[PDB]
Amino acid sequence: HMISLIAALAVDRVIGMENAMPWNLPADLAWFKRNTLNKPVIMGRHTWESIGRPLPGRKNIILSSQPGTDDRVTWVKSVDEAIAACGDVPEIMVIGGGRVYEQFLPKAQKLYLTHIDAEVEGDTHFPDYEPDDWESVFSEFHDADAQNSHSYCFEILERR
Ligand SMILES: NC(=O)c1ccc[n+]([C@@H]2O[C@H](COP(=O)([O-])OP(=O)(O)OC[C@H]3O[C@@H](n4cnc5c(N)ncnc54)[C@H](OP(=O)(O)O)[C@@H]3O)[C@@H](O)[C@H]2O)c1
Ligand SMILES: Nc1nc(=O)c2nc(CNc3ccc(C(=O)N[C@@H](CCC(=O)O)C(=O)O)cc3)cnc2[nH]1
Repeated sequence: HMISLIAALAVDRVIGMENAMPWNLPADLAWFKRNTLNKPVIMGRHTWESIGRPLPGRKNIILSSQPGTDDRVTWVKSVDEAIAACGDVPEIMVIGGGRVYEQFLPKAQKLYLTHIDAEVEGDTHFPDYEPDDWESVFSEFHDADAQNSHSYCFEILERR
């Protein structure tokens, strides 16, 4: 009934390098937690492998073209199967990675983005979300501090 993408972006909207995350910002991941819990989460098979354990309290739906390899989650073969597998919920969280984010952006009505002031070379990037289609409805800047080496910004965008 409603799809959101939730993603932490560095410069160039880098989200993934060597299939990891080199921007140790704990308030950046504590932001993922306030926004994803009790909502179903959709992710691609690579993002599933990097969490290594379902997100608790939540239907975990993992897109892959091949049979599943973990009974603790729900395996689906298409974007529409992934959505249906989430049930009748007010909001579905799409949590990556690159390929899954791109497929779900046209279906999304909300984006929850952390922008981190960090240079990381990056093979994988968040999809280009046109400003004409998205409106910033929340935005809070934070300088680097004791826990965060990087300056960062939590943002919430709603589809126009
Ligand atoms: N910073 C962030 O916000 C964020 C979010 C998550 C992860 N990441 C990074 O993003 C990268 C991962 O993204 P990725 O693109 O590498 O892999 P992914 O998007 O996590 O999932 C890729 C895999 O999902 C499956 N898949 C996706 N769409 C499908 C579809 N429509 N039908 C069937 N199967 C489908 C395929 O698995 P098969 O090959 O089995 O078909 C595909 O190989 C990593 O670098 C990760 O660290 C960052
Ligand atoms: N805002 C935001 N920040 C992120 O770091 C992020 N990461 C992903 C995909 N990658 C990951 C990697 C690790 C964990 C993770 O370990 N989180 C656990 C514990 C809570 C925490 O560590 O913050 C979880 O319960 O989801 C989640 C997503 C998707 N959306 C995001 N969104």
